[PDB]
Amino acid sequence: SMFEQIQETTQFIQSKITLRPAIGIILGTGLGALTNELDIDTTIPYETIPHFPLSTVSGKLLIGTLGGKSVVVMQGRFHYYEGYTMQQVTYPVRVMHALGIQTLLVSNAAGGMNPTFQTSDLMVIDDHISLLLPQNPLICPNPPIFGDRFPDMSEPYRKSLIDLAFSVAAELDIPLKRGVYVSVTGPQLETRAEYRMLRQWGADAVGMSTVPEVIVANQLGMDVFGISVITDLCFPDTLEKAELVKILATAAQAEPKLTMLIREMIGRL
Amino acid sequence: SMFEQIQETTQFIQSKITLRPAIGIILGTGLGALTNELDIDTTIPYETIPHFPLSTVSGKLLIGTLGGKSVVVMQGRFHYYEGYTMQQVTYPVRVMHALGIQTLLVSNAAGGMNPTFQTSDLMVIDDHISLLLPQNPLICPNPPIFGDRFPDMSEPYRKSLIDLAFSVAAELDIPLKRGVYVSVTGPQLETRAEYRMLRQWGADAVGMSTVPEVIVANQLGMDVFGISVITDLCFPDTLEKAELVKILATAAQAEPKLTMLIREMIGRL
Amino acid sequence: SMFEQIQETTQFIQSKITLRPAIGIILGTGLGALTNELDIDTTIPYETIPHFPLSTVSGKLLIGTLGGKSVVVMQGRFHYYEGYTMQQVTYPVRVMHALGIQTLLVSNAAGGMNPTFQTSDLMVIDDHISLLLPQNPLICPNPPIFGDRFPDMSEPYRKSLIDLAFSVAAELDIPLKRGVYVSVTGPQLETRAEYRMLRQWGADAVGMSTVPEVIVANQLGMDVFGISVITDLCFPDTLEKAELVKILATAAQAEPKLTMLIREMIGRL
Ligand SMILES: Nc1ncnc2[nH]cnc12
Ligand SMILES: Nc1ncnc2[nH]cnc12
Ligand SMILES: Nc1ncnc2[nH]cnc12
Ligand SMILES: [Cl-]
Repeated sequence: SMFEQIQETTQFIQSKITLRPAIGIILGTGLGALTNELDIDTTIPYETIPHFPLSTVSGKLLIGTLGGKSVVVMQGRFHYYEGYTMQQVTYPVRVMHALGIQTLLVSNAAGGMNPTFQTSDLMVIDDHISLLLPQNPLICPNPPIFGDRFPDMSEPYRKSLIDLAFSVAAELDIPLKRGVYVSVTGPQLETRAEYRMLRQWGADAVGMSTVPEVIVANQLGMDVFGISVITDLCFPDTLEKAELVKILATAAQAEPKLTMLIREMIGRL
Repeated sequence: SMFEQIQETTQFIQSKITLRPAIGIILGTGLGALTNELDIDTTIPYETIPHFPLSTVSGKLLIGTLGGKSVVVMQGRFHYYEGYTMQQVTYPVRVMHALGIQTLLVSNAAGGMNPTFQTSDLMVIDDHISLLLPQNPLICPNPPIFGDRFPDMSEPYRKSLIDLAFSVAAELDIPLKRGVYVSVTGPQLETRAEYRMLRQWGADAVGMSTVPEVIVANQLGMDVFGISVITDLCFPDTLEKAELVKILATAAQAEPKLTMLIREMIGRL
Repeated sequence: SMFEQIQETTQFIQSKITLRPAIGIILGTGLGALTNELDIDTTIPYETIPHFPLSTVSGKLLIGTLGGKSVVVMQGRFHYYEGYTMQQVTYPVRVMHALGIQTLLVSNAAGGMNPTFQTSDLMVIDDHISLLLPQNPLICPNPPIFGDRFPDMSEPYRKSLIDLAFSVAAELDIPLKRGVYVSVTGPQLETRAEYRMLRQWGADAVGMSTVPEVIVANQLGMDVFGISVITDLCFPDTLEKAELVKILATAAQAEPKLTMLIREMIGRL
């Protein structure tokens, strides 16, 4: 079944690694610098991994040491706007679960709709809105092997990990924001009317990923921490043209702070 | 076509029954007690019915007498979160239509977002929000054999049936609420941010069913009455973990009142 | 690929035509009268066009002269509620692009939710809400041959074309409204609760088309102008039953003004 696929994937991964990570990190598009801070023990290209989706817009699974602990890092992820199903988008999370990963740190780039946000701000995700997503990764003809049929979503981002983020940030003098993330499919950016409405719904930041992974991670009983880099501002009255290159550059600008935050958080787990 | 399938299904059902019900009832998950009040003339397991979807999370069609009238009762229904298409979810409604059912009573369990609601409250559905549903049961390459191409939805829950509910409830001293139901796919429950936004949109109760059936029933010209059992409270500031067992228990608590209400309504039609 | 299909389609069209239109017009359902004002040089039934979707609820591509300029007119379009994929819905726009069309004028019928709107009003679309659409025409496994991967949507309806509309309308004494259009799938009309919520989101008019085309046109770098005929009023407190025949009749009522507006706009380009 899906269980047999996951077994095959994890068996392949276990044959390459000797570390036993209990922590996993999904790096957002344009946020690969963390891998430089990582003492890399094993590198596994996505193309070699059984049942992983082929050819992402290379993709690498890295196993090594960070903040004095064993971690697995996904460099590259699968996006719904690339034409992957939600099951493919979230397959790596199921794999991390079966590897024994208990804590998942997810980062992404997002548009800031909160008026106090500036480009390059780091925003801890304390909640999300998932209801715009057109396909749900939990819709399966059969009940789950692991977890509840109808998982509770009253705390999808674990409070202790949010508090830890803020503790570390205060200690390192990293300004840190928090708020509600809303997932859209993309790939087109949002209209002015859309930004206005999303803000009115209570969203602080909008992005094109992450939420499916967090849903699956919570259903599987993992502890999740999520963080957005604010790469562009989405104030509809003063909205200008956004450009992928500027978004990537802005993401890169914030990476040193993000890397430092994440390393020190892991160090403290 | 789909017409030929429906014929085959109804032909099979007609071969088992001798009653001529003009009233149909869809029982929500965790609300089977009504079948005890039913004088059952015929029992038809879902697994034996041509073109019905296989294996629900048994499923029975019961034909008998309730409130002095012939009725058909669906014990068990098909949910989008179980992986059925919207066409499969609503196929039983098309079948009831072709059987000659004119009045449809639909019940479900829902989360209460209206601050005056308490667990076990009965809420008459006076309107719904369907726009979060990711697939629409009316999207067909061919125009419908029965009904309008673009059906009006200014009164999806017939006023006379709502008034009747309230009349019966006052007479039996059953407290009765009313409000707007919003359908989500699930199967995960909603986040705090999601509950806040849904309430802000004007929803009173949120559930994972019913709306597709009501859309098809209205398109087919049937009279619909809908009622939710409030099984859990969804006030986002004071939200606690929900559990399937507690939701089912709460549903069961409300069933005697619901059964009494429904029997006396049917008695009065 | 999709590129080869488009080539085949355009090659077929080029073999029938001798004009070189740089302007394209998509006529909304119930708004065919513009073709009477058109000096028709070539008529191409949809059924003969390679890779066009078969059998619409005839369909014709007309090439001719209007407002002293060469134009292509789509009489008949493909709707998501008819069971076509979003790729099929927007294929004609890709074809117009490959024909060299730079300016696209799109018209439709819509329900008016702005309290100042009356039936037969013309409303220029100055922005849209696309996030209810369940499938996105840009979700492709491969990056686009033309355009950006993540197109900006800060100005999906070109300001100069909106200003031109208003200039022409003032000159011809045509009252003209403007506002935000929201796309829904249909085919059922909206409930009272839905009209209330859509208005609250900031929509002025709601319809069952157009947005997919505008997204693709903008991604392909075309200039878009959009206009709705308000065919029915959607004030939820005073909502009455809508009927397709009355909607079509109302659309027809507004056509002379719309045709005059469009001809004089094209004349001025
Ligand atoms: N404005 C935006 N909208 C959606 N996703 C984004 N990712 C980064 N910026 C974004
Ligand atoms: N809170 C809730 N959300 C969605 N569906 C439900 N069914 C019962 N309770 C529910
Ligand atoms: N009220 C309405 N809703 C959706 N689409 C429409 N097209 C015309 N009127 C409409
Ligand atoms: Cl709102």
